[PDB]
Amino acid sequence: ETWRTNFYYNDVFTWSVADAPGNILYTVQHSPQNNPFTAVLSQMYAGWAGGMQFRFIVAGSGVFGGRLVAAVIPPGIEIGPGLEVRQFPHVVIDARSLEPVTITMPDLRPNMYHPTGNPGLVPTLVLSVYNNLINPFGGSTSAIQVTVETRPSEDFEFVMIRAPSPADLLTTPVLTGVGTDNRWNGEIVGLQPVPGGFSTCNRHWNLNGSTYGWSSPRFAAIDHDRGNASFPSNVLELWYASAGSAADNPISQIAPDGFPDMSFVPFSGITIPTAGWVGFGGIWNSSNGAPYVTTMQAYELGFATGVPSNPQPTTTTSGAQIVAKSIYGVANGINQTTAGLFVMASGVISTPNSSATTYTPQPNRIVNAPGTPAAAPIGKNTPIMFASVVRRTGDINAEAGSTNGTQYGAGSQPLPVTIGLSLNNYSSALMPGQFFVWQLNFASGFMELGLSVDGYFYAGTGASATLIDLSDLVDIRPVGPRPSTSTLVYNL
Amino acid sequence: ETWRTNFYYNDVFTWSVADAPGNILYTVQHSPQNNPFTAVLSQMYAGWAGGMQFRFIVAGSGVFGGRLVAAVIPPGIEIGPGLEVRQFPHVVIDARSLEPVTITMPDLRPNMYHPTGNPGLVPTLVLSVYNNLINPFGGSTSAIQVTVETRPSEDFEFVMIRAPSSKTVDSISPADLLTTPVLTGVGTDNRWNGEIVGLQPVPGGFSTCNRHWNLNGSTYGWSSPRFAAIDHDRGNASFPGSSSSNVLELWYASAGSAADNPISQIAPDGFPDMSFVPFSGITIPTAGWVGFGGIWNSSNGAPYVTTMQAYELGFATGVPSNPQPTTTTSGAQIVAKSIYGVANGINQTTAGLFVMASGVISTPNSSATTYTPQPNRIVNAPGTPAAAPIGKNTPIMFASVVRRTGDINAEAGSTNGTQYGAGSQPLPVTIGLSLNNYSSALMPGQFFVWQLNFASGFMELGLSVDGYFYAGTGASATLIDLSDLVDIRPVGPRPSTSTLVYNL
Amino acid sequence: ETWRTNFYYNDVFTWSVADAPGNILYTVQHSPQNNPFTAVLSQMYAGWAGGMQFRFIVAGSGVFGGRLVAAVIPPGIEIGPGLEVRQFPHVVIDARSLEPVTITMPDLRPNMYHPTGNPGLVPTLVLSVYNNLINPFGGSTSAIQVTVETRPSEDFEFVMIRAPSSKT
Amino acid sequence: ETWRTNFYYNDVFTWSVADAPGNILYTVQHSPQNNPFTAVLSQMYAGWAGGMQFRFIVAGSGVFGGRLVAAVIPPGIEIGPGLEVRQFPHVVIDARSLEPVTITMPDLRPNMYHPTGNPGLVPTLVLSVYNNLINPFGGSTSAIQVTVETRPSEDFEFVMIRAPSSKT
Repeated sequence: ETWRTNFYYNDVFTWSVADAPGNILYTVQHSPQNNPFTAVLSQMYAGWAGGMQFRFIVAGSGVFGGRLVAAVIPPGIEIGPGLEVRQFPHVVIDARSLEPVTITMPDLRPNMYHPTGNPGLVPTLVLSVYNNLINPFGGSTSAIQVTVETRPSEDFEFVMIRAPSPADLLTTPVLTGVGTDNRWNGEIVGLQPVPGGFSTCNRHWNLNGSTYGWSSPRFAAIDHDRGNASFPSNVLELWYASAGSAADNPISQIAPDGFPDMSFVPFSGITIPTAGWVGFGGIWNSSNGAPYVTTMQAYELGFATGVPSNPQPTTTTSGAQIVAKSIYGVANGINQTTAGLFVMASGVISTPNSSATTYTPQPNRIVNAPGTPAAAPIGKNTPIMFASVVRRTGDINAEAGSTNGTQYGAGSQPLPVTIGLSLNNYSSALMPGQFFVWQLNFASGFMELGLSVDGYFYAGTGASATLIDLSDLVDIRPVGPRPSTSTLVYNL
Repeated sequence: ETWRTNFYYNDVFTWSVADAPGNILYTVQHSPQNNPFTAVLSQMYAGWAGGMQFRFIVAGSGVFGGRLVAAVIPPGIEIGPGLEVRQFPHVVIDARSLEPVTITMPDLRPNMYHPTGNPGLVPTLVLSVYNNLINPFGGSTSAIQVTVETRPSEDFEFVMIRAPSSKTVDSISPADLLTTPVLTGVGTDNRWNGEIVGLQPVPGGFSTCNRHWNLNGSTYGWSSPRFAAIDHDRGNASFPGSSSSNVLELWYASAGSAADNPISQIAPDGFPDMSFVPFSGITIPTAGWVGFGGIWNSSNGAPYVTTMQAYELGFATGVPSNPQPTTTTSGAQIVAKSIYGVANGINQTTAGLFVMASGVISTPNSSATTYTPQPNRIVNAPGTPAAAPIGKNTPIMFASVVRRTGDINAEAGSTNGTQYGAGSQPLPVTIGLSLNNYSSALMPGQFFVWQLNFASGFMELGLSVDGYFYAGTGASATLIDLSDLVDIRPVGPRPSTSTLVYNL
Repeated sequence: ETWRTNFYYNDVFTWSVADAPGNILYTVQHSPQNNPFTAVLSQMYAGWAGGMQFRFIVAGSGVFGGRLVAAVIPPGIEIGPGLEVRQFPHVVIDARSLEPVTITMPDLRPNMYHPTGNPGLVPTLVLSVYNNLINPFGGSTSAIQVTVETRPSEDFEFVMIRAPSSKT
Repeated sequence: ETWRTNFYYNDVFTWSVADAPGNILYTVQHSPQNNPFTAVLSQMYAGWAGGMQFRFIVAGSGVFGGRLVAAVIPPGIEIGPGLEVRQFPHVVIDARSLEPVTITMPDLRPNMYHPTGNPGLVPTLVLSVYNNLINPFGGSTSAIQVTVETRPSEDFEFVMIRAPSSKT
């Protein structure tokens, strides 16, 4: 048969210069899922038996040195850091070898066949360092790749016949111009590294399908019906309420669904706040649901403390207050003890003049509930945050590449990724301490993008801060779960 | 190999006492999709050849009478009602037989092997009546079942190996476009941007062009599949009266002036396709598209801060004289005019418009209203193909819950009422149709059918080649809920003249 | 040995006209307690291995119609309503058959032998409706009986002798 | 014959450090135009059948690292950016290999022979980046050239003869 006479690609792993001798680089249990074709045949069979052959190909060069060791471990032996692989019957893999080196994994079992449901006890293959990699020329190259291919052995067979992963979340449409961020609902057109770090809870799901925010994966109008509205022909109507009182929201009670999580910016008199979340709406009467036809205006929202007399920006939801104020004079003011609020969920940015500013929100402006994990740089990897263009009140005509500058809005995750995360559970597809890596194919280069357990995305930009343009993207290919301590490739 | 020695279940068909001699009951084309195991092996190969055996099992009794005929038809012969099956080499199946009857279908082909994507010319198996079934004892039993089992022949083989994830030529099919999350509460319609909560059949028929793509990668509208700002710079804005205080701003411009819109010049991107509802004075318009916004200066981009109000948008004609609703894009005027008093009026010959795309419906009071828009309110460009009922199948619109101005707190189930919107397609389906091309997936006159499984019962949903969705509701016009939906299973192409299944 | 050359009665079940296609009528796991004679000898042995042959007799008549399907399920597969018995290698039993239809149940096992106390993983035999029973004449009859018989295979044997009064 | 026992130059393509893994660097359809001598004899014949052998020479050096993968695609399968070349039966070409690497492309066809006018369905050969190229020394050198040579297989032959002045 043709499907058992040639080798086929199975997996690829990275060998670094910083790996001390005795470290394990690659491990795999005996199973039919290690071959593209037997993994397809396993649907129509209930058991299997026999060995498998592996072949390693080193994509090194003629100037490197160092060796690996590969051995097969019988069942019933614990695998851990203190494993003397150099004592088991093994083979030596050189860093600068040309011809591929093969090891054969016999099927050591106590039973007669392995059912596809519960395999039982099976051997294991381990690749560990024999002598660490060296590079006499120094430089910026410090890692090489190794590829693994498999082929069923002569005695492999299937016995009884029966009736017949987070890789799909990120696809080319998500980043080519169709997907949108989760904070401003705009086309994603860039990636913005954040060396300092940040944190986010609103509309940000992890891989356990649980979020610490107060919003749902959609953009819908904000509705709150118990608040204080007062004003001091043209006046600035002001609305505020106590945080942690929105009982009508089933997901969480800190704030109404869709409330922006930016710190409120104080402003009074003839002035325009800078870097503020602006939405269109007004006040309505809670008695009968009728809207007050004079307070339709461009209101600005946020989080603040000491609202009635001494407003002050804040970054914690514990004992805070929510503020909604109009940026321009309203037609007629209203003083009601109990009132409702209604504003569109897709915001814009406020700016006193027509010149653009830096991207928003800056890392210090995010308001998060207590108990949220933080995204901090690890190794050479840097967290990034997706940037999109957003209209500004200073100039509405400027949309992209205008001579007056460009305003970029930023979000933690693309919307489809968040929707997928909140729809299902991926806790079993990744263990802590490692990333899930995608590869991006540019017009004249490439780079890798990695997702952690908490839901943040990481890139190997290091101590840089320049925005990365996405107008040259072609397609995205999944790579697989890789350790979080390895530098991601950045070739641009 | 064990998988090629035993028979396995393929299909079942019914034989009725009302079938006249010469009728055809069951036809299948030679293909590896006729066996449970070759249908799986074909995923990892590129060609096949050889014959296949068929075994027929009759679930009858010893009291009935009658016979069938089975024959294999060579390639190149037209199949139809007037086919002399009994003159081809054939076998006879008895209605009261015990042992299964087996017929072998050899591989008659002009080539050497069949590529899996495109089989080419292949033979066909036809079942017909030889003598009509009879029931001497009478009674309520007037039909019997027949089951078909298949087994590969001794010469069957696959020839060429390929990657399991590879795709053959013309292998595209929109099976994955519609999926359970889309109609469970994640997807939204392409008119009101609210989650889908109902289906509203339209016996009258309708047409839609804005934000609506067919299965050929083209649309006749002016909006891209996305909600964003509605932007336009060249337009006239003026208000009546002398003292500008709590006055109504009105903005109008000639259609076909959206030069900066690349997809089309008919209207600014994202403009609704709703006919204008003229009104003046204190009167509040009924069933209109209302979006927040204002007016911005065309000289520097700064906005006139005093013009911010809840505006209403629509198509009309004769704007200066008197608004007149129209449903024709050619020779019309795009006009937006505020419904509430603005802080201070503005009089410019040239002025801009900036309105959000997430709109609401204006009502005079807290009373609810029928689903909007009505089929006579859609503004559509010339040349837009229409949707009309075919047989018992009727087009549908997707129903979502949408905010209304009269009561902006009534969401669902409220005693005040419940307002419903209507959309031609779910948004994910629109995006999927926009990205790719599905022209080589259906012949003109076929419906790709999805089967929806509710909590108690199931129905089927069909999709035409123009993007319209059809269902066989007959003459009913009631909304149907989806809070009971569980899963959706694809079915495949079907003739458009077959009535859809509505098992409720 | 005469005790392994003839079929003997095991159990009987009812097939009714109200059973739709796909419902399961009779299931049994591989065990020595499916034969009246093997159950006695199981007292003096500690393990067993081998197959068993099943024979089905239908107490029908010439006026009924309908068919059942019988198949053997390999170990490790869940048994329940969502099982396609019709896609496993099977045989067909007709409602008016005269000569009994026999299916052989091989011993699919991962171990050498099954201990008498805890057998471990064993195959299962399943009957299901393949076409629902019908009665053209109607009347007062709505169901028929089906009788099951077993016989040890040629390879069935007991492995190790143990004290008759011992406890597992 | 001398024209079917030696390799002759056909084409050349460039492999650079900016090529991501999975990128396709060279595609060619099976035709007699891929060899200098089958092209000239193609005038006086009407149809052909048989395979063709390809040989790749890498003009690299012992300092570079990286590998290419070549495979033959059956007819009727779409070629595009999302093609898993590494799952087809393939050969690997090294960036610092010295001896040339040869892969034989068989004539996979559904018909008897390929007419010279309309060849119909034919196989395709694809080179893809299997591990990206790396230069430890750095500097300006960022690409190497690969030369491709062809030779008719043993079963290559022309079937029907026609006047050289005819048009298809």
